[PDB]
Amino acid sequence: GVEITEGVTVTAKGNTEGNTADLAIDGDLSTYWESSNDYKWIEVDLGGIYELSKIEIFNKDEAVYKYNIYASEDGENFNKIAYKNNDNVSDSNGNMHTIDNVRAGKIRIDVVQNSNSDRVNIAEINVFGKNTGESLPEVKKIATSNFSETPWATEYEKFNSDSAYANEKTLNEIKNLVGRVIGREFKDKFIFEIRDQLNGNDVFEVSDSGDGKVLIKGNNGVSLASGFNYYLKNYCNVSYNPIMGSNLKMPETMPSVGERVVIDTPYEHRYALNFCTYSYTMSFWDWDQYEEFLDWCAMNGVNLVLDIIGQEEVLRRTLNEFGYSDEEVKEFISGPAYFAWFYMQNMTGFGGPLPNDWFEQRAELGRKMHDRMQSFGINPVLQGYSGMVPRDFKEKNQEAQTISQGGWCGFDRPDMLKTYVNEGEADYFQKVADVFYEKQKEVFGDVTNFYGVDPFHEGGNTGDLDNGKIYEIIQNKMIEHDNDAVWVIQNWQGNPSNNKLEGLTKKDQAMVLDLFSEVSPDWNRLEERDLPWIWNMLHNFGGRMGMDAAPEKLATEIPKALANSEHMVGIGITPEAINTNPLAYELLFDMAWTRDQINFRTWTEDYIERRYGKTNKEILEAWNIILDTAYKKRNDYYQGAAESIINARPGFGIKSASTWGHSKIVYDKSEFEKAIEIFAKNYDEFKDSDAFLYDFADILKQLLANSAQEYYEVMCNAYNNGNGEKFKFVSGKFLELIKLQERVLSTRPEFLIGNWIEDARTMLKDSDDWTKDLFEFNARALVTTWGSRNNADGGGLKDYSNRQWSGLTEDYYYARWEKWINGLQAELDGGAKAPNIDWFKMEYDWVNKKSDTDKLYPTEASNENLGELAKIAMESYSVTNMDKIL
Ligand SMILES: CC(=O)N[C@@H]1[C@@H](O)[C@H](O)[C@@H](CO)O[C@H]1O
Ligand SMILES: [Ca+2]
Repeated sequence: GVEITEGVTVTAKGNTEGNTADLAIDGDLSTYWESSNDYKWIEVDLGGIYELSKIEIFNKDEAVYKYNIYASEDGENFNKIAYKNNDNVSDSNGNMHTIDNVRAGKIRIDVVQNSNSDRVNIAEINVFGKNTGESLPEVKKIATSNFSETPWATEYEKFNSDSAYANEKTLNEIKNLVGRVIGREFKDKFIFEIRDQLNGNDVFEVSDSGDGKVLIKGNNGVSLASGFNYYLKNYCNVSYNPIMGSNLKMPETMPSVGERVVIDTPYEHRYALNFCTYSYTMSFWDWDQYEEFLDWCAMNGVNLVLDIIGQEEVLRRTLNEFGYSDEEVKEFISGPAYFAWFYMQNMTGFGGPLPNDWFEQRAELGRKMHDRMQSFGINPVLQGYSGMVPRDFKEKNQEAQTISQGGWCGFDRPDMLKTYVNEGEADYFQKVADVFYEKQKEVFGDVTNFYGVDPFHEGGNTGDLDNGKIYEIIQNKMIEHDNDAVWVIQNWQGNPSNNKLEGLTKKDQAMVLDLFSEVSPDWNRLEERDLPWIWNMLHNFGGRMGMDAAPEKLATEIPKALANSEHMVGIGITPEAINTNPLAYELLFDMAWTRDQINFRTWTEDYIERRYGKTNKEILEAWNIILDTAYKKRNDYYQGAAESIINARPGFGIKSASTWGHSKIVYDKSEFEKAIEIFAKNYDEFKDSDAFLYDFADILKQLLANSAQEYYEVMCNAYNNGNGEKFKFVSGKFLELIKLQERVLSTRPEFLIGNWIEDARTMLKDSDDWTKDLFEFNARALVTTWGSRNNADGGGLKDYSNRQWSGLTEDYYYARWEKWINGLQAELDGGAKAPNIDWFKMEYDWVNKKSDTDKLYPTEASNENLGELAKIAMESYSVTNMDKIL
């Protein structure tokens, strides 16, 4: 007491008809707010700041509800003050929660679960407390600096206008890179020099200084870093991969180069990054992780990188000019785990709203990246504009002409402005495009000539418009704001069509990324139309894990394409995530520095020695087995690594964990298991190499994925035959297999769900609890249900980004299999026929849990012995001994 019965108002961001937000606070138990969408929270203003003692919640029925309650005394920070997570039914008495005299002017109530419906509701909410006499402040409006006003602009222009300064900056940065990669104590062992290009091509040199130091020349920062990398790999037996295992143990004495080497590349561009990489991998990266990535990029010859960092600020400034408040902009933009599909015009809103602090922090991060990219000579690919607008754009701008784009995986696509209109009509494409390109300038300045945009990506609608004309006008608009503009276009599943592409009047100022060149190349159509294009290895889909690579194709098809083309302007990587199969990515970028086919087998032999720091005949034998099995050339169509049955929704006839995935293992499982045996035999000798431990975990989890598929078959067979005792035994072994898998996965920091989640929760500084919880939602949802019900199920996205991760395996994958198996067992045992399980309901329950109230996942890997774990797998849990195991 006392109850707050005067002056209290409420908002919501969605409701079903009739069931408006104000109905949560009208004193009437028979009327309710109800949610219409993925915003399932209301915000209550109390008409002043009160020290709260009690909050009372009534629901419309007797379902089981779960919810989190947040309070704010400053109007900005919403911190968690109470929650319901127990399985108690709601009833006519309501739920009463004690707060401990927390000051609050506003309250948020996020109802994350209703056992009866996808929709949530609040019939009534009563707030009790003592008036402080005070009122909330305003919220000051979102304010960001203009680039030209920042120290970043001064530095960018100085580098541009002063050669001596630029060279000193670059050379010093490359020295800083050496210190970060191998240690500060190695900086003075290298001398770096700028030189010119070799016959119009990027080039490096490595040689002896004459006094025991290493002289490295390069035409720019990336050539220099590539020379450093060449030295480490070829002379020091050192291998740098900050994401997927390194060997950084330097020799006692700096090895001599001997004969000087001069190495060039025939490719103008070496490209990195899918839009998807920004979501499946990079969602919650800090500057430390970005810096590491750029160092790896430069060392691997990368000079062209997709860049969407801080684009939310560009969009904010743009839409502010066409009748959108900052709050409406926040509702349009997705959450931090979904920018890939927001910028590809596939989805809106889901995962948001982003916090007010987001905009300045990301614009700063983007500026910081561009400074480092300038130093190295890496070209970012910024954004183009093709007509993307919110669905309410016409409501706010009545003369605008738009085309509804329909749905993508159950998400509402944003609208698209008609690229051209009739005489007499207002041309808002021209209006918004002009503003977009000018706002992008204001935020980041003139940092690139490369701009990426992709209308009609995985659907949409061209309406009444001419396809060729659409692409003509988009390109023309782009060139208008930058005369040297190059429109970077994705080639995905035969789109854009030839005659979209024939619409480009300036062929030399487009560049097409052939997205999937190592499995489904589609550059012939581009070469035929004199379109500059890049050969890309996609390789990774959704961050899904498993032993999978196409080394032979990379070693052969790339120089073959160069020899058989005139418009191949680069090679690159387009992975949906960067988390898997390091061999593939290293070989890909090595292929930039040759015009000839190489031997993928002897390449691998050299690769593993520098990756582990040592090699022997047996380790070589194990890797040849991998080359003969999991990494063997194939000629079919497939999307990513063969999926683990452990990660699939339980069921009969399972052929995949994800809708567009596959579970078929196209190589002999028992042959592959020999690699694990050899690794186990050599464990104690190689255990001081982290990259060896990484690879051992990779192949062993693959062994267990492979054998689980066989055990799953047997157990389904035992069901179908009515054999209760056999099903119990085989399903028991199947569950024990998953438990062993969890132990294997626990050995790697990169396989911990706790790191993914903690990164999300800590990615900004001075976040409130609201933002941390919402970002955790983004992290949990992306790797499981992806979206809500209509996206996971009807939309086909369920388990699209499934991960063979610790914590996730035990609490999510294992839990699903356990439930289904008890159900079948209960039936076999003279039971209750087994229920249909509403899988999404169970999955989302896990999605919505919070690290500070439910269960905190560890950020620390285990000490388990992979050699000993391999032994158990071979003995108990393998295809090889499966007949003796049963
Ligand atoms: C759900 C998902 O990630 N879909 C991606 C899509 O966003 C991307 O444009 C494309 C090409 O890389 O491939 C799909 O697999
Ligand atoms: Ca009511």
